[PDB]
Amino acid sequence: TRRAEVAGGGFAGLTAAIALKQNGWDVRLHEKSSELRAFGAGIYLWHNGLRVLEGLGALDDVLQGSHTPPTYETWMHNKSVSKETFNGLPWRIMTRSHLHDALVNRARALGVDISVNSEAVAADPVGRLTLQTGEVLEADLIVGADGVGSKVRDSIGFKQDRWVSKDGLIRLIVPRMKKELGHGEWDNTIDMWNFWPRVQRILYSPCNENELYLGLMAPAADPRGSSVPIDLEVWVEMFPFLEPCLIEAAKLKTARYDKYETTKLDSWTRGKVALVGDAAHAMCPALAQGAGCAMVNAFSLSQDLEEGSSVEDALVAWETRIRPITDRCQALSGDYAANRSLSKGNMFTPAALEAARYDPLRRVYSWPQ
Ligand SMILES: Cc1cc2nc3c(=O)[nH]c(=O)nc-3n(C[C@H](O)[C@H](O)[C@H](O)COP(=O)(O)OP(=O)(O)OC[C@H]3O[C@@H](n4cnc5c(N)ncnc54)[C@H](O)[C@@H]3O)c2cc1C
Ligand SMILES: Cc1ncc(C(=O)O)cc1O
Repeated sequence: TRRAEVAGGGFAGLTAAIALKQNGWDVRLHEKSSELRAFGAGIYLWHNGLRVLEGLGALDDVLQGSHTPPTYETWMHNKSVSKETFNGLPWRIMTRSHLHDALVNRARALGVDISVNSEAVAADPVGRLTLQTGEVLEADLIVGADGVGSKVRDSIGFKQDRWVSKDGLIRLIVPRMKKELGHGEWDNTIDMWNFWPRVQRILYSPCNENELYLGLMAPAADPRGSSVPIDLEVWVEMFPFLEPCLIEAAKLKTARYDKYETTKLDSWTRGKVALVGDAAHAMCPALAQGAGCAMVNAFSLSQDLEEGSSVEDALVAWETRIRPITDRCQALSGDYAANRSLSKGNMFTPAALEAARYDPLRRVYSWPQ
């Protein structure tokens, strides 16, 4: 009976744990936090990620209570510039905790051993995981899913391309306030861009009949637009049609202005150690594939470990097989971000939807564009 130690309780670690447990592995997941939770307010999942949920036996709990907008619409200075539906390509919007809970309940129903207040501080390719307390654990597989700043990764030393975004955003969950919004298509995802009179953007994303996921984006150099709690006035001014929701968002005293970083490594494996999720490939959010690829990769890792080969060879086989999809997605998303391509609309092209089109279960590309 094989034993795996997963460091990190995020979407990647939870995905890895569940997939491994389903294949007969004895698995223990380590979460440094005192409780299992997810941050970031809301999240978009596509066909590729939805398929992972199916393979994990956690799709039903996710679909129930999540939302698929009639269309993905883009605005530039309040003028609708595009409405995209991706030719039937499945996608979904939900609060992060809704997705996190589905994964945690499944992990528990499976008998995955989850340890809170357990922080991994080092990993040995020979198959050993060291915790912050000094306690050393041995296993046949060590999974580094501890996000950006991954101690598992840095304890081993990987060649890393790092970049940090100077600009960030404020992500919040507020009431739909649908009736107060009056006439409109308020069930759609609406990416509201603006460069004049100021650079302010709001990604409007309904999660269900009760919750709305908002992303208020302004330059870090904007003292008003980047402030938290939100400077109500500055947002209502350029997004008056959302005052009802903005008024509610202004009451959230814990809102935060988050920046992000991207990560590209020369490799994702070392001996019996495999890096997954942000720890291995954090990317720009343009294509909304950060978690999608993380879940695909974590799930794919379990598949390669079912070939009858050594864990070491399975890991290199895993990277070689699945990595290209993430590299291209990460590269394209970076290009979109730098050129602000999404502001033009109709940018979810076949190339952009490549990762989303991938079906990890059958290991083929579906929903052609
Ligand atoms: C602004 C923004 C918007 C985004 N929108 C989307 C989207 O719409 N759709 C999408 O798919 N992706 C999106 N992403 C990307 C997505 O958030 C990430 O790819 C994903 O959540 C991270 O996966 P993870 O589980 O590896 O990381 P984490 O999310 O942080 O995994 C690590 C977890 O392990 C714990 N941990 C950390 N260190 C240790 C340690 N040393 N020992 C034990 N535990 C530890 C932490 O508590 C943490 O929760 C977005 C990213 C940004 C920045
Ligand atoms: C879902 C999503 N899409 C695009 C961005 C971006 O910052 O360009 C952020 C998102 O959460």
